[PDB]
Amino acid sequence: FFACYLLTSLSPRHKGQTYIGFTVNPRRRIRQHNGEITSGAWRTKKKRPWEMVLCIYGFPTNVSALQFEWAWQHPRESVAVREAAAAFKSFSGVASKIKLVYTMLNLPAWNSLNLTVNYFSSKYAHHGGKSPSLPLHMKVQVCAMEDLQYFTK
Ligand SMILES: [Ca+2]
Repeated sequence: FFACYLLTSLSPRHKGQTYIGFTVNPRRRIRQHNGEITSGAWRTKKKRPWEMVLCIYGFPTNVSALQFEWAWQHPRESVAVREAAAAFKSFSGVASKIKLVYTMLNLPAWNSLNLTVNYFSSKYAHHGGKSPSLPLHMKVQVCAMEDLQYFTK
């Protein structure tokens, strides 16, 4: 199981700030960012509580997921993403990070992969409706953390 994920902060001092990362265990990872586990969350610990908005999984290797993570975090450096990124009005906030990742899922670098977009709450799924449609073999679902965890094993 190799995933990239998106958080958003519910801290009033950082409200709406996002975090993008790579993980093999989303439940462990959100617990780390929120301090329920005391590892893995230097700096992000200060912006609690975080919500995990979504993750994308199905990458065939850790390396394939890490290539996607790096481009999502650095769309202006990525060869694959930069032309699409040159047309974006904003890179800030959940709405922009989701529009960007749906754009990425349509690029040749990733659009042949058998990927799933997992929203952890219906709260965020409408952003996908305002983003470019995904390649038709990809899956979009709303699945809470407690249910997806069994599929990560
Ligand atoms: Ca690692």
